[PDB]
Amino acid sequence: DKPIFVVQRHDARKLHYDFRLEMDGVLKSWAVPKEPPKDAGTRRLAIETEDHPLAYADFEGEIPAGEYGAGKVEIWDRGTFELLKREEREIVVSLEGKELKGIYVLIRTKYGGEKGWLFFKKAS
Ligand SMILES: [Cl-]
Ligand SMILES: [Mn+2]
Repeated sequence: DKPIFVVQRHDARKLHYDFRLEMDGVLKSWAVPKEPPKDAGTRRLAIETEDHPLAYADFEGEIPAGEYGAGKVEIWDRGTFELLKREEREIVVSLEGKELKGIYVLIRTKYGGEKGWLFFKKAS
């Protein structure tokens, strides 16, 4: 399922992937510099970005220069998810997409400034 998740390939300064989870009516968002991992074993960096409105889960097209989020946007994956766990430094979700299926984990590093998240698919 009911809440949704979206992955948008964002062609901006660099090519990266925005990973978004519907929480509390908005899309909590992370920039991932590589494709979200389809299989366990691989860890990605995920950088928290600003919330996006829910309707953004449907957006595919180009954001004009000078805007936050400027660049080319394409839907890479889309689905629903079940939230298994959520705490200040940890999020565990079961994803139901076409590329991403199964349990995924976000853990906010305690190290360092604003702190990034370790992003991976559970070995399950
Ligand atoms: Cl990475
Ligand atoms: Mn982005």
